[PDB]
Amino acid sequence: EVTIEAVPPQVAEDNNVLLLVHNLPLALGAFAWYKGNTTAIDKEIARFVPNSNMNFTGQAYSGREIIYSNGSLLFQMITMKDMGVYTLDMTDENYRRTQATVRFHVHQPVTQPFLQVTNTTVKELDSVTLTCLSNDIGANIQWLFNSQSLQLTERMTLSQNNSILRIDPIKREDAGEYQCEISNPVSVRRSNSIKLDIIFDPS
Ligand SMILES: *[C@@H]1O[C@H](CO)[C@@H](O[C@@H]2O[C@H](CO)[C@@H](O[C@@H]3O[C@H](CO)[C@@H](O)[C@H](O)[C@@H]3O)[C@H](O)[C@H]2NC(C)=O)[C@H](O)[C@H]1NC(C)=O
Ligand SMILES: *[C@@H]1O[C@H](CO)[C@@H](O)[C@H](O)[C@H]1NC(C)=O
Ligand SMILES: *[C@@H]1O[C@H](CO)[C@@H](O)[C@H](O)[C@H]1NC(C)=O
Ligand SMILES: *[C@H]1O[C@H](CO)[C@@H](O)[C@H](O)[C@H]1NC(C)=O
Repeated sequence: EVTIEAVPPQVAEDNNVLLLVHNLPLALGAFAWYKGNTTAIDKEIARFVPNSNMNFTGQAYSGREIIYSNGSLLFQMITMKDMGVYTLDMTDENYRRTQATVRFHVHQPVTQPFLQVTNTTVKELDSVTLTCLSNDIGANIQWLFNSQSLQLTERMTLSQNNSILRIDPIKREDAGEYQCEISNPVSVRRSNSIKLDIIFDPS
């Protein structure tokens, strides 16, 4: 049947996207590409017609959009505002089918963070608290230890959406360099490399 995929699904700001239309049934009278599920002329961006090949547009922006004979739509410079679901409708008088559910996501390229730790020098069974400073909201922070995934365990505690990380009680094992990392869908940027070394109080 009708399959509509968006390449790339998960788009990036000031980057392009295509509204793929797989197996688009028998050569209809024409197709229509709408925004937002509203099967209303209120939002018609494009209507291509088989039987007499021709491009007529609707009351839709068309500042950067294109419909195709395979019945598909590329979308240039998408923006947070362009985010959301889109719908295509097709018709051949005998029948008009809508079934064009297709949503994708836009993304703000990430920025570099920066840890802040108070006292690289700490005692066994004391506290530490890496905090991954970032100004970007819509986060996926990840904590790295010695350039690999911090296993995250019982004596650790982290909140404010993975921002603040607090290890306690600390133990020599923690003798290493910690780094915080921000994700978006894979448009990432790692933090500095606060090294933390340990001294223990008793002997
Ligand atoms: C519907 O018609 C459009 C015609 O443009 C088809 O979209 C186009 O599909 C190809 C897919 O490969 C895109 O080219 C790709 O380009 C990248 C970079 O050049 C390359 O790495 C890939 O190997 C590939 O060649 C093309 O950009 C894309 N969109 C546009 C706007 O041209 C679509 O495939 C057609 N539907 C079907 C079912 O074929
Ligand atoms: C309709 O076809 C023209 C060329 O005839 C093309 O340049 C234009 O982008 C198409 N309209 C849309 C909304 O894609
Ligand atoms: C780190 O903590 C120890 C506690 O023994 C203290 O002596 C030292 O002054 C602290 N360093 C800073 C920069 O606060
Ligand atoms: C959009 O409105 C329709 C009503 O026809 C509703 O059934 C549908 O759940 C809404 N959006 C999606 C993605 O289904």
